[PDB]
Order: sequence, then C-alpha cells, then structure tokens
Amino acid sequence: ITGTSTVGVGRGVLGDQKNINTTYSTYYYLQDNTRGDGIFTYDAKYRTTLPGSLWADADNQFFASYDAPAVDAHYYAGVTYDYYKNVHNRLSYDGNNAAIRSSVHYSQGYNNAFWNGSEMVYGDGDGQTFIPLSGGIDVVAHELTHAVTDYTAGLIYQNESGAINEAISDIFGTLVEFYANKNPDWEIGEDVYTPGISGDSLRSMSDPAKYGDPDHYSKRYTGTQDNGGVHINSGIINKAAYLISQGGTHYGVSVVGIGRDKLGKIFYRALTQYLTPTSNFSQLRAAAVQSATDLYGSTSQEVASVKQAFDAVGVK
Ligand SMILES: [Ca+2]
Ligand SMILES: [Ca+2]
Ligand SMILES: [Ca+2]
Ligand SMILES: [Ca+2]
Ligand SMILES: [Zn+2]
Repeated sequence: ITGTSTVGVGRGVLGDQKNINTTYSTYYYLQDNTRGDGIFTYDAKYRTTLPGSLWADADNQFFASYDAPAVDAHYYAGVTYDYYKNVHNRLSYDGNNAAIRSSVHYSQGYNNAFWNGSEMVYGDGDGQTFIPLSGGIDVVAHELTHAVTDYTAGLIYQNESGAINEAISDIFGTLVEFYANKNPDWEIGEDVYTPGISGDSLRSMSDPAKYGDPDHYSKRYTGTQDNGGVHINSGIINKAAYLISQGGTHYGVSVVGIGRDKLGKIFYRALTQYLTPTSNFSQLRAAAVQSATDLYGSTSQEVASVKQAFDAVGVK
C-alpha cells in the first residue's frame, strides 16, 4: 500500500507489549517501510489460500487475541532482517532487499510454520501441541533462514544436504534469539511448543539425544521417512555447532569453544561461498574448515576447534 509510515503498538502471542512499524492509508496496515523493500503481514483467515489480505487495522493498536500472531510475525521478521543486515551485511534474503511477506492464521489448528519458497506461513497450533508459531523468535528466524539458504547454497531438501539445510536454520535461528536477547538458549521452539509442560522443546542443539535425535554420525537415520531424516540427522550438525561455540567433550573428544559470534561468521561464510546444492556432511566439514581458515589463519585455535567438533560427532 502507498501511505504514511508510522508506529503502532500491540501485544504478541506471549502477552508482551511491543511497538511495530505500520503504514497509514485509511486503515493502518502491517507494512513496515523502514526495512529494505518492506515487511508485509497478511491474514490468511483460517484458509489455505495465500497470501490472504494485507493486515488492516482501524486504530493502530493490536491488543486483540486475533492480532497476536500477526504482531509477532511482523516484529520478528524485522528483528531477523536487522540481524542479517547488522551482523552479516546482507540486505534481506536475496541480498538485494527483497520484500519479506508472512501470512498468519493459516488453516485451522495447524501445528507448523514454513517458508514456502516465496513467503512465510504460520499456523496457530492446536493450542495443545503448539500455540501460534510466530511467537517463537527461533522458529521465525529458522524459517526465514531457509530463504537465505535457497538464494545462496541452494541445499536440496533431502538426505544429508537437507539435514545441513535444517541445521543451518536451527543455528541461525538460535543466533537471532541470542541477538535479540530474548531469554536465549540452545533449544528450538521452546516458547511455543506444548503450553502445558514446562522445560521441553522440539529439538535441542546442546543435547539432541534428549529428544531422540542422533548426536554422532554413527547414529544417523538411514531410512526414507522425513525425506531421508532431514529433521532427525540435523542433530549431528547442531551438536557440532554447539561444541564449536560452547566447547565440551563429546564421545571422548574435547573441543575448546570459540563463541557464538565466530560460530556465526564461519557458518555464514561456509553457506554463502562454499556450499552447493548437493553438499554432504563431509563437504560441510571441509567448507567450515576452509571458512575458518580464510577468516582466522590455518594455524588458529578457531580452525582447530572446527576440526575437533566434527571429529567429536564423527564427521570426517
Ligand atoms: Ca486495533
Ligand atoms: Ca529461549
Ligand atoms: Ca530457543
Ligand atoms: Ca512446553
Ligand atoms: Zn527447517
């Protein structure tokens, strides 16, 4: 829409109050003109037709419970755009400020959220397994990172390359959660998963086996479900990335942590300059080692820690 940029106020899924960038033109729309070519939030009104209608509101105040998922989809897309811009100097997901669009209230009782190749889509959850998925900043950033991957390495969504694609989304989803300093941790989806149980999450990067995912290459899933285990075998890479950052001893192999910041620079470089659509775990290890080498020198502690971490999860 063409109109005047302004700032509205609302409440997210978890009840927190936040300011959001809106546009006025008769109605106030969830359209943020301050980031790239814009961030646009749509109402899919419980249908599966996309994108739905750009979200329009009469008084620029978004405190209705129907508003909550839109508030957080719109706000957390902005935080994720800021992370990529300020930390990695990348303007939006294509690197040229593409507009970011999201639809919320997709379908009924839909327990998932996803990047479809053109925009983000968020279910409201069934209220038992999940609450509206845009309330999780790691989920939002995980999904928006698939758009970055799609425009850069182009990892296909199956077998080892799909598992890398998923882990790269958990890694940067976590880094965004730390960047916003929103009670950060190494778990995925803990703010929106099972409202009735405290302390769990969908997946864990620090201990993937707590939820039954593999934490070592010898435990990888070899069957056909989940497109060859893309959500399961991502645990092996997630554990490696947690060790590079935080350090630890895993299956008797000791890793000196180098921190989150360097973790993000190594993996962003590996993703945008050395990964290809069919890269496997062994090629990811080579890419991460070469990236660390480029940035810190072949005899740095950073290169040594990337090697130990892949050794610890059995990836040669
Ligand atoms: Ca209103
Ligand atoms: Ca958290
Ligand atoms: Ca988290
Ligand atoms: Ca829970
Ligand atoms: Zn994913």
